[PDB]
Amino acid sequence: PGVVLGRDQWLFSDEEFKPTAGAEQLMQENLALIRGVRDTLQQHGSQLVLAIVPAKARVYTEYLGKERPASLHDDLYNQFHAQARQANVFAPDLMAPMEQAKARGQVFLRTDTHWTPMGAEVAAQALAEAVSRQSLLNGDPQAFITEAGNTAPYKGDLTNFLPDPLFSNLLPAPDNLQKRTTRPVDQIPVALVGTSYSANPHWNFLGALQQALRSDVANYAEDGHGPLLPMLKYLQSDAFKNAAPQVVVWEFPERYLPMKNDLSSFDPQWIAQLKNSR
Repeated sequence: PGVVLGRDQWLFSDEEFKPTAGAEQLMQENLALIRGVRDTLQQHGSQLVLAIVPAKARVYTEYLGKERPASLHDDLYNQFHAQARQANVFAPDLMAPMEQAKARGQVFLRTDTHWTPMGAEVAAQALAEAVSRQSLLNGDPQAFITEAGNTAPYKGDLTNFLPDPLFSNLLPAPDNLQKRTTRPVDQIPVALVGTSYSANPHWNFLGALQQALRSDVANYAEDGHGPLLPMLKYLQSDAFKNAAPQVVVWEFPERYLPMKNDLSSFDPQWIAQLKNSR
């Protein structure tokens, strides 16, 4: 796990660049698992809304440096969407609105892998439009208010992969980060599953979803295990088994599709069920 230098003191995850051995079969395998998850949710009466997060390197190509991503990454976002469609998985396009939103300010942090709070809010709004368009939610709307607090420097997660403290003067300038918190005006109908994009309060993706959906949302995202393991954990949970939500939003950044997931802790019989759900 490493970092790639861009222009103007931008940093990227090399996971958005590196080739992966056996990437084709890994993508196949992950898609079969995603499809099995979709079918499992549907069988419990939950609608899956897959949220494919585009790579920072795809959204900010203008800050690419000398190194460019390998060919695997050229059309990964598009192929993920195409395969999700083949699998009858509902996956609203997040790339077009995030790209539109670059004119307003940064939709990703310069020195960090993650979307900015504004970037996450754009994604939440796109997802909420799609949810409304498909009538996936019923129930009385609940109103939420998001308040913007102070802005302060933020050291990005990628800076720690840089080479050594004798060279601290070479580190890129910290990002700036605006605090944003969401509160209600005053069984949960929506569950959120995903990665640090969803688990980390700094990006306020949960709050942005609550506000955009006009619905309470429960967070089952986790930091540091990729997008699949927290979803499998959720499916095995008492929360899901005893109170399946109307909608599950599954945040799944594109770079994880051709990456291996450690399934060693799961029953192979259950893994088999997921892959063979059709």
